[PDB]
Amino acid sequence: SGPVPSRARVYTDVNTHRPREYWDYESHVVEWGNQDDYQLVRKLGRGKYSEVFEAINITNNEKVVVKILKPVKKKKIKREIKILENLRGGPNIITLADIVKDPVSRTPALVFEHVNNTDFKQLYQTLTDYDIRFYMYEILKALDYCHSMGIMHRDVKPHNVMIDHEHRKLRLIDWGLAEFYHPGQEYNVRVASRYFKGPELLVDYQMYDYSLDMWSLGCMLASMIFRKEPFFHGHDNYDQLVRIAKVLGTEDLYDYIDKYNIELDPRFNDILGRHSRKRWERFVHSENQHLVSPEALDFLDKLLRYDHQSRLTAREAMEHPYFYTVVKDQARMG
Ligand SMILES: C=Cc1cc(O)cc2nc(-c3ccc(O)c(F)c3)oc12
Repeated sequence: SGPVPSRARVYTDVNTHRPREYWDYESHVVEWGNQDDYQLVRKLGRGKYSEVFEAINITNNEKVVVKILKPVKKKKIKREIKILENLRGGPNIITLADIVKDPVSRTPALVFEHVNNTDFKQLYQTLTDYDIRFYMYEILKALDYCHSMGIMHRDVKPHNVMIDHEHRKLRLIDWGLAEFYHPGQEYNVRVASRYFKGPELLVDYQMYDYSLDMWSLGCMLASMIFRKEPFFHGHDNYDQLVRIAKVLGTEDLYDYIDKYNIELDPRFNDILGRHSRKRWERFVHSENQHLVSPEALDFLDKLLRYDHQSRLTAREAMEHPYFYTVVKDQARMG
């Protein structure tokens, strides 16, 4: 027999209770505008699925960002668009302003609100203890929201968090890998970027959920507090699990595999070995100790579990003592 099934422990059925068209994105009709409404100013960045440009809307002279999509299935473009429309106006969610095609090339492009500066990777190795907590809290708002709206991001990583440090503002971007959660659905495990892939993805357990994003978040938190980028530095997908196993231990890994009756790719037979679960103090040194606290380690420990079911939810994470000061400072300002 095969793998034991799994269900999300929160927001399990939110898509089921919705009208069909909320999640049945293949049926969504897209009104394509004219890219000549926009003049490209400069290239901001590039990816596997898109190139991103600063641009001007010539009709009202506003600054925007244009994300020209690399060729993918129509289905996937509809998926990203529907998800962006569904989450529009949600906390710390990038705002879609328009959808266009170049009239010559016919290449599809998404147009977003202009967001001020850095990708998170440029500063997240030089933030204060408080700022790590502050921005982590802001990310959790986005994740709790999108999970509550029946959506998993599936590519949480520093490049996909845009911070305006001047205005203390954050947006979660690049919803191109996001999907609707449906209980019992088996998902593609070729998602997320290598260093942020959850064990479920690495061992090919397909019946995953929102909790995937919480592992990714844990990887980010660990790189920031211990200043080791990335925290789990694998050479490939198999070695990525080995790197995790050398920290989290092999006992919990093999219990995870047994619990869900997962069939391990034979490649893993020799390389996983036998490793203890390491205490977090092993990663604490002079330069990083000001970012590490008992609260930080307790929080981190509760994100980074093999068993997706054992990880904190976004709302549970937000209620952790690590955030108590952030929370009280926020009720102060109003
Ligand atoms: C990459 C640099 C970059 C810089 C910047 O100041 C704003 C940006 N906004 C995007 C963006 C928004 C939504 C997406 O879905 C996406 F993929 C990218 O990338 C940006």
